[PDB]
Amino acid sequence: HMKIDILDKGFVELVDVMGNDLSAVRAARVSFDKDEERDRHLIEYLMKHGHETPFEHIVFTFHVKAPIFVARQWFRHRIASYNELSGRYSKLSYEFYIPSPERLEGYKTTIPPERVTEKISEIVDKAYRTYLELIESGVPRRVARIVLPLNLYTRFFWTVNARSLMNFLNLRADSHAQWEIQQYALAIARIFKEKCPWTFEAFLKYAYKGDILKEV
Amino acid sequence: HMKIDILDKGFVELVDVMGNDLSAVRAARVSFDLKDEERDRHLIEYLMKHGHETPFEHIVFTFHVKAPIFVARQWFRHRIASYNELSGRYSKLSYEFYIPSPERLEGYKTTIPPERVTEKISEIVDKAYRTYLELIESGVPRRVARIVLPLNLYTRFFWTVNARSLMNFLNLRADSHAQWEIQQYALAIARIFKEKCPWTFEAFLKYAYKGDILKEVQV
Amino acid sequence: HHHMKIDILDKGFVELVDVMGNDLSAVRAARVSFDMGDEERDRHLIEYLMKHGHETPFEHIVFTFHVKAPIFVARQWFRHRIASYNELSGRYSKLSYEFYIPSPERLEGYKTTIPPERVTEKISEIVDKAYRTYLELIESGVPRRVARIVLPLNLYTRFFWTVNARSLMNFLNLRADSHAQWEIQQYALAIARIFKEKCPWTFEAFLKYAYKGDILKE
Amino acid sequence: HMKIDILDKGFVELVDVMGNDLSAVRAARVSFDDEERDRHLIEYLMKHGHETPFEHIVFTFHVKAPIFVARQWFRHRIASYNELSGLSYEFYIPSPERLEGYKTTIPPERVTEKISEIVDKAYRTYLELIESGVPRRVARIVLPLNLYTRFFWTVNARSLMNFLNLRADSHAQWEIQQYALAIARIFKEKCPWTFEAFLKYAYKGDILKEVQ
Ligand SMILES: Cc1cc2nc3c(=O)[nH]c(=O)nc-3n(C[C@H](O)[C@H](O)[C@H](O)COP(=O)(O)OP(=O)(O)OC[C@H]3O[C@@H](n4cnc5c(N)ncnc54)[C@H](O)[C@@H]3O)c2cc1C
Ligand SMILES: Cc1cc2nc3c(=O)[nH]c(=O)nc-3n(C[C@H](O)[C@H](O)[C@H](O)COP(=O)(O)OP(=O)(O)OC[C@H]3O[C@@H](n4cnc5c(N)ncnc54)[C@H](O)[C@@H]3O)c2cc1C
Ligand SMILES: Cc1cc2nc3c(=O)[nH]c(=O)nc-3n(C[C@H](O)[C@H](O)[C@H](O)COP(=O)(O)OP(=O)(O)OC[C@H]3O[C@@H](n4cnc5c(N)ncnc54)[C@H](O)[C@@H]3O)c2cc1C
Repeated sequence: HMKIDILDKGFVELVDVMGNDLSAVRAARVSFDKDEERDRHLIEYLMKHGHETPFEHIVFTFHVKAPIFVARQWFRHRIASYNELSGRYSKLSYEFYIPSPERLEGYKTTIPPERVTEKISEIVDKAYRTYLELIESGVPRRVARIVLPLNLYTRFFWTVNARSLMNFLNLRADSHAQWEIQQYALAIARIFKEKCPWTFEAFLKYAYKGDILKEV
Repeated sequence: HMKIDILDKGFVELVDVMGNDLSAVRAARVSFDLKDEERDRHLIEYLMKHGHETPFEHIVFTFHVKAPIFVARQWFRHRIASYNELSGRYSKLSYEFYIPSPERLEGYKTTIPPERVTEKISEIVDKAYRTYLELIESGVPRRVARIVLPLNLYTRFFWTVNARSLMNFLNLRADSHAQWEIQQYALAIARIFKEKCPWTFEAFLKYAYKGDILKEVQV
Repeated sequence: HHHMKIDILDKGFVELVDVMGNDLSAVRAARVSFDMGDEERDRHLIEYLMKHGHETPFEHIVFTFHVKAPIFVARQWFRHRIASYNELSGRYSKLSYEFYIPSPERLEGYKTTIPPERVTEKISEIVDKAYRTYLELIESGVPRRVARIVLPLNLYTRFFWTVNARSLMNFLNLRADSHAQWEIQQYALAIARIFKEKCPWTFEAFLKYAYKGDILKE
Repeated sequence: HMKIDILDKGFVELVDVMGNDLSAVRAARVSFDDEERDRHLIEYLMKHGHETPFEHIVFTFHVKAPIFVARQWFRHRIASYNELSGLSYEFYIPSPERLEGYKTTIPPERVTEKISEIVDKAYRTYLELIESGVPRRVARIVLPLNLYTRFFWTVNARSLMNFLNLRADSHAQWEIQQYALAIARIFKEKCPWTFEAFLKYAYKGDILKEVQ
């Protein structure tokens, strides 16, 4: 019931979550068996001192639709669990990330922004037409797809604990990461903030090393 | 809800769980939806049969475990998991020790009665603890004084572990090669696992589990 | 001195950069000792560890590889999380643009409605068009990080991969198999070849007791 | 093998090392191919948080340490461990000077003696139980936490630096601090440039900045 559209056809969707701020408090105290302000104080204490292991007992599963070039950076985060859509279990669709002209406003190019978009669209169509021609002629899908561009969309499930999510955000929710992964990072951050507000607030306050979460 | 007493003062308690069997099915398909039970059960078996283990990483457990240090050290060898042990600058410590029952000790041919061995362990534990307390009342900080305490001191921890890594744990620990004490804990972890993810556990036993005991000892 | 290089596909390769240890590193680890090789007894322990799934000692043998592979290969490769990766960026060295074009013979096998040579040619033409589009966008002032999204998945990349023998055996179980894509198998055959050269007892034990694929036995 | 003695019977010893500072440089450039240029890149990587190249430097240590120390140590998950299975029996007895600092009600030499006495009683009880036919992995449970153990530890430089951030610090117990200083000494000998860069840019502990 929480879904954020990203880019032209992408999204981040929350699938499941185990626990909440109090799950890191329980883990830190090692107690299954109310005081809101002392609980927050502890969450703040854990964050400013680098006792990050309690945040490992807060887990999220997201469903992400993202271009391959985004997914390749994302998948470098080893301390998480990934499953990528494979034709073997469910149907594949072929969709592509076409940047908006606004996205290239910033840079001062020889060719109008809209012409850049159009050239990217053109390649997508030619590459996808060639892929289909190869399929129809008997080249297996696994071989034919190597002509498709890096802006082809993929989907995956990503299960990650809050600790690893904070590291993800430190590296990706930053103005040095490419813009496409920043947008996904912002969405990940919003969901995390909704489910674990005290942890998120303590994170921004003490640990967060980036910039874009302190603006937008 | 779920708590199982283990040994003389130990337990395994379920704190939380994310997902169920269908969490693995949804991860393998990569969709968050048109349920079909026979279809979804076949898929679980399929995955386990052909070693496609990764979808099982999207089921996650947190357990609260009370166990002796010698058990905890064997346990903490499982690195693909999250641990938090009671310290406690955060909460209060108490001092209880595991004393094997005479029944635990019969089967061994010893030169003295099993109960005598119980008595001797109890006595040395009592002396060690008394010395500890003695050192504390003298001004010796706890972190120093505690090094005289024996390996059968109970500790507590939270353990967050996904179902794949939990299956690896059970392969190693729910098995007659493991020490009897950690076997007991692994049987309790297996019962909770089965209760929460019955189809995966059944598929695990049928296709993947390399230990002996779970296919003999119910639950 | 450790150095080996095996050429893979048209332009790819797998190059051995360094190795820590040898078969006896696993024996030393298992015994917590400095034994140096009693050969009967050390080999028997290697088989023993391998047979019974006691693989932790094999973690103390470590390889660093330099791999040049198409992006579609590197993506499946990088799914192996218990390992260390560093991929070529332009911040520290020269970026090159080369692409994997399969051969006719690779495309025989399948009963295609056009000759395999024409399939190869069609792939070359669309790759060429994408690349020229990439270069035209760069010349127009488009940042490389944006322009590059039109490049296809057969673009070669390079990376360093550091990985322990245990995780490498798991890599070979999954990738050295007649179900993996052919290009994947080729790379897994080169990794295997080096592993065998450097840890022959571990490798032979792996084949006998633990190896789950089919192509390494061939 | 570089071997440093720690505590009364402990040690850290280097078993093997893969690479050196240049391994991180090669990893960063992704190339199997000028000393100050290379030192500059090391500092750059560390300064800008590009730590992954330091994962391609690997060490194997042989450590003899008390169990209370080994438990803290084994908490570091991004490493490979093999512990001695089956054995010898030695115990760490804190020196008097270790126990000076706090006002105690008895002299620190007495406290040391009290530790030693209870250690001997416990070990004596362990030996009687084995003598009686009690299996060793049951009998051993009466032995105290200051029993020494031995393990091999294979760890990369990046994870080594996280371990030093946490253990080579005034907040860790004095004993693991001693082992961390020794691990640091060896790391610095084998990777002087990575280690200097680490202190100057990434290291969040205190003691390594003033304990040479
Ligand atoms: C300024 C900068 C420039 C970069 N340039 C490049 C480049 O050119 N090429 C390139 O490939 N990458 C580069 N990177 C790294 C790139 O960002 C990776 O995609 C990403 O950093 C992987 O992040 P991680 O290892 O922190 O996360 P994860 O893989 O999730 O690991 C999480 C944390 O666990 C620890 N960890 C996990 N596994 C290990 C392990 N095996 N050994 C030691 N510690 C471990 C680390 O401490 C890490 O902080 C660069 C990073 C930065 C910050
Ligand atoms: C002064 C001090 C006081 C302490 N007090 C306590 C206490 O009260 N209770 C207690 O249990 N422990 C305590 N510890 C131990 C501490 O909590 C850590 O378990 C230990 O220091 C290992 O740290 P690590 O998790 O960074 O190292 P590793 O386990 O090697 O991990 C290294 C890096 O990998 C990443 N990583 C690895 N695995 C995961 C994962 N599963 N999820 C997310 N990220 C991961 C992290 O980013 C981390 O930086 C204490 C330690 C110190 C030094
Ligand atoms: C009967 C028995 C006897 C034992 N005897 C000894 C002994 O004498 N000495 C001793 O030290 N220990 C001993 N152990 C502990 C044992 O060696 C393992 O450390 C423990 O069982 C954890 O198993 P694991 O590494 O598979 O689990 P985890 O550590 O959770 O790992 C799960 C899986 O993830 C992967 N993985 C995680 N980290 C790495 C890594 N760095 N490299 C490669 N793969 C990785 C592996 O594929 C592994 O199977 C014993 C255990 C048992 C059950």
